[PDB]
Amino acid sequence: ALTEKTDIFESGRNGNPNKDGIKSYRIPALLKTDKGTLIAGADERRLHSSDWGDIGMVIRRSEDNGKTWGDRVTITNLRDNPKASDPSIGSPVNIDMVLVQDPETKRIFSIYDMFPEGKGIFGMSSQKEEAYKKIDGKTYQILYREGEKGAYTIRENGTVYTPDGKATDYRVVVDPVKPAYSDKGDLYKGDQLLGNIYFTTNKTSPFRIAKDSYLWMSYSDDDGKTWSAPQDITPMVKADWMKFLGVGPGTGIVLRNGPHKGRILIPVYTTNNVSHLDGSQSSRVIYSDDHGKTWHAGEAVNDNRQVDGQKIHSSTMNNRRAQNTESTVVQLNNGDVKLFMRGLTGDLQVATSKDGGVTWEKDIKRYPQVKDVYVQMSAIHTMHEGKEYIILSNAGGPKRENGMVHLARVEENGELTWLKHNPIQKGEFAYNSLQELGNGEYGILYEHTEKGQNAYTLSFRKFNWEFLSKN
Amino acid sequence: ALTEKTDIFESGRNGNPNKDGIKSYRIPALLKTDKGTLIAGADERRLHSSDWGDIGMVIRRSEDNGKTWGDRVTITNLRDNPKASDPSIGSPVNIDMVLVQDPETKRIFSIYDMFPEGKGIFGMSSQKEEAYKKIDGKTYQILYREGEKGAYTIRENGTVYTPDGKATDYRVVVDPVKPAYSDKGDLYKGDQLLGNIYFTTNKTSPFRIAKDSYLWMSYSDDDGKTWSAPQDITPMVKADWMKFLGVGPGTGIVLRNGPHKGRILIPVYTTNNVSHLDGSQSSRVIYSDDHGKTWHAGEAVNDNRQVDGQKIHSSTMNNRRAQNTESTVVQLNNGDVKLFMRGLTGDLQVATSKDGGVTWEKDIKRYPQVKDVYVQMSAIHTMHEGKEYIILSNAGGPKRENGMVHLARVEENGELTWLKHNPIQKGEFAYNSLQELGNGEYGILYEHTEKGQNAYTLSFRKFNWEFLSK
Ligand SMILES: CC(=O)N[C@H]1[C@H]([C@H](O)[C@H](O)CO)O[C@@](O)(C(=O)O)C[C@@H]1O
Ligand SMILES: CC(=O)N[C@H]1[C@H]([C@H](O)[C@H](O)CO)O[C@@](O)(C(=O)O)C[C@@H]1O
Ligand SMILES: [Cl-]
Ligand SMILES: [Cl-]
Repeated sequence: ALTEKTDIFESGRNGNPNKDGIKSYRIPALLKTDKGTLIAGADERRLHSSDWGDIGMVIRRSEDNGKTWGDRVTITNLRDNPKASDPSIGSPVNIDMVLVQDPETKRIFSIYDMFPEGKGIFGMSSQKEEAYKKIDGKTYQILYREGEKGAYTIRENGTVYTPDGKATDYRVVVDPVKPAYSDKGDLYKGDQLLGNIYFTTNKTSPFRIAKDSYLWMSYSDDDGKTWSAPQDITPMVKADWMKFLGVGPGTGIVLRNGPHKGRILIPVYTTNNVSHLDGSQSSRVIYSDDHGKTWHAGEAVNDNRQVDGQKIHSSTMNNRRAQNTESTVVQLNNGDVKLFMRGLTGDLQVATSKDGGVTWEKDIKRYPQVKDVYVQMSAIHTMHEGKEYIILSNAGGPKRENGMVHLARVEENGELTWLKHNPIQKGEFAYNSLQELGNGEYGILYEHTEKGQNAYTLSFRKFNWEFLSKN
Repeated sequence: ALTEKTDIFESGRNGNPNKDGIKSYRIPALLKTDKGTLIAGADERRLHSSDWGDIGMVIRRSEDNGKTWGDRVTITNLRDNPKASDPSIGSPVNIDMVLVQDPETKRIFSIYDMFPEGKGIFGMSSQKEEAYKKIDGKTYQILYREGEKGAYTIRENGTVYTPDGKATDYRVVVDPVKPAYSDKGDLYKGDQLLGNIYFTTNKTSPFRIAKDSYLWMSYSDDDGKTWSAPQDITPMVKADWMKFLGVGPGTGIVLRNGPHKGRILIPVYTTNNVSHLDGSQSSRVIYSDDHGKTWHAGEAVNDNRQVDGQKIHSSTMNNRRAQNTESTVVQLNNGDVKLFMRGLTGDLQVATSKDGGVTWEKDIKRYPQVKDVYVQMSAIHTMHEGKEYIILSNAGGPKRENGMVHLARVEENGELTWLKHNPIQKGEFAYNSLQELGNGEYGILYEHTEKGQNAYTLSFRKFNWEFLSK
């Protein structure tokens, strides 16, 4: 009814790197594909456990439902700045992934954050730098040149254009060829490699992108075996007011019923320039109705939300306790969308959308039955049998420790009743990603440490319904 | 060389309404049309001199170079909330205009601010309310209903649609017909008038627009005698981050030379939600390249500007001294665009655009030869002999007093060499608008009070080259 842990991504120990040179793994995502393959995603955090540095977006695959796992496949790994004074912050950053498969096209998506070199979400410029320019319908990423105010642009074939629209002899690698696409952003003057547009210190080229928060996507048309080059989806979904825009890591969904069936939903969250991480973190979804081709932002749960008798908006709020951050998303059988959101109330908060995640109902339902120590969670829809349920897993607390699996009945109303709450990992426990495996079995990939392991080792267990019923 | 003043818009005296029941006139705009006509526009501030209340946008015409003047024509006057507890704040507000004529189509444009009922720029809601929604390629204005979270929309024919897209029995007057378009925004159910979508207190109807800052445009195709209904240009130019977006009052320009010849430029300024009016006021222009049909926002002077060693952006800045607000715009013969901006440095701040006002060069030039007491100004291009010059008019100081006309020579590289500084009005002097008349003589419509007049009475004077040259 509950297996022993199988370590999928093993961290080093006692502050040293592991055999592969990697100190740390974080941020699990678990996906069961149509071929019944399991894909386990993670941040490969080479130098340290923090939310920056040299981080690879990696997966392993299991073709026997979680028993054995293949070699690490690197989706994206941007090259470090070799001239960086501090290598700990000396790399363009990718962090936090969401996995989802399109049930129709079979195409698998990994959506993840990107930052240029520096400290990620803790190292964003205090003043806005414009990141994109629309020139005659077409949107181009801007480049800033050493000692100049104007916006250069990256146009077709990566040709750098001057602020007043003349081709230069500078080229950006927009179609990277190297393993894990480490050549992405490389800046050339004709045939000479000069540097990289994602480097921000001790640069050997004239050009850098805006110091901002970006959102990238890579896909696989062969069950996770190979991956496309990164697609920059930021300009489709990020408004000019948004400071940070990033994924709520884990596994996204495709809507299975209602008038929006087929819609891909990816949890994200933003901050604003009024209060940033202190009081503006706000959950929402981005979505696609054309099988991952184009993406749109839905509204935030916090948009026109009533809080302490006054209305807030995600773009302007400064309310620590009204924040909702990383979230996990589930569609019910009655068409509704539930968003379970990390937050600061000490218990679970849940928003409901009736239009397929575009807008959210007036009230956030809180559930004191499920604690929330302010850490990521995952939740999936399950049938048993045929009564409707939701499985949710997160830290039991008091801190990031004692991993719990929670079971709720979904009432024919759309309401939820919490029934059973079962420990699944004693000791350290943080992020996790649940999946349905079939025949009453469920998989979980999660963050844990023991015997001096660096934060974190990512381990996998299976369980069945009998595990869930314990009281 | 300098005529005595002709009062064009007369304010009340001693805190009382004038003979028309108007306490105050503010915010001159002066427009010399193709026909020779002078159009003097103003805020007609009925109840008090403050930046809110019951205000009409009004003009008077002169066909004899300012000697005689016709009757006031009211461009727009939104009706007051008849149920407001405090009438001094109980009206939807129009405030601050910019006039300009298209030299090709001859169309005259009045661009001005609009707020729903309340205290204008001084009563803006702390949190964002989204004002517009795009649905299937179309942008619709949003309505909010008491007790509901979702966005109603004003669609085709003014029919109100529910958050989820059904027609209701409600409709808005989107094509107003009453004098001064005082019916604009009226909320009907069937043929029963219920209230107004611009009303924000003691409402008799279920619906209101977002409490935000809007930009409206009305146009004349008959030398300013009659005017179109207001056109809401906000969604074309206002980004989601902007809090306030409003005009820099006076008279805008059409570019006469260079790659962008024919571009209509209108000075505006924004605030942001980080620091609002304390640290974010930022000049820029909006513009039209198709004769005022569609409008675009240029970048702010403050966008990627270096201030005390550090880059700022108009959307994120919190810097009182690096603010720039109302401005006046001039195109030089070499094609450069100069923007003279009201600021907090004591002297004249000037920005330069090399691309027809879309982006601005890295330095703001300060000219200590011209004092700025933090008050609006106007400035125009003029050819004499013909050498290229700029005339700028504002207050000399130390307060809003002693009006000046300034002459600068514009050098081939666009640098300004200030030649002459001649006083034009003793005591009270605030906003003003300059025009070229022809000989050349030069007109100035300005704010000034004497003899217990309420702020302000708006008076007109002519002056010629030899007055400037003193
Ligand atoms: C992009 C990014 O930084 N993601 C990280 C977030 C954010 O820092 C917080 O959500 C900010 O509130 O949280 C973690 O630090 C955490 O709680 O373990 C890890 C995660 O990778
Ligand atoms: C829309 C509006 O309120 N306009 C008004 C401005 C602004 O309040 C300030 O520029 C804000 O900083 O200032 C005046 O009061 C002024 O200085 O005489 C008059 C003007 O009509
Ligand atoms: Cl570089
Ligand atoms: Cl009403």
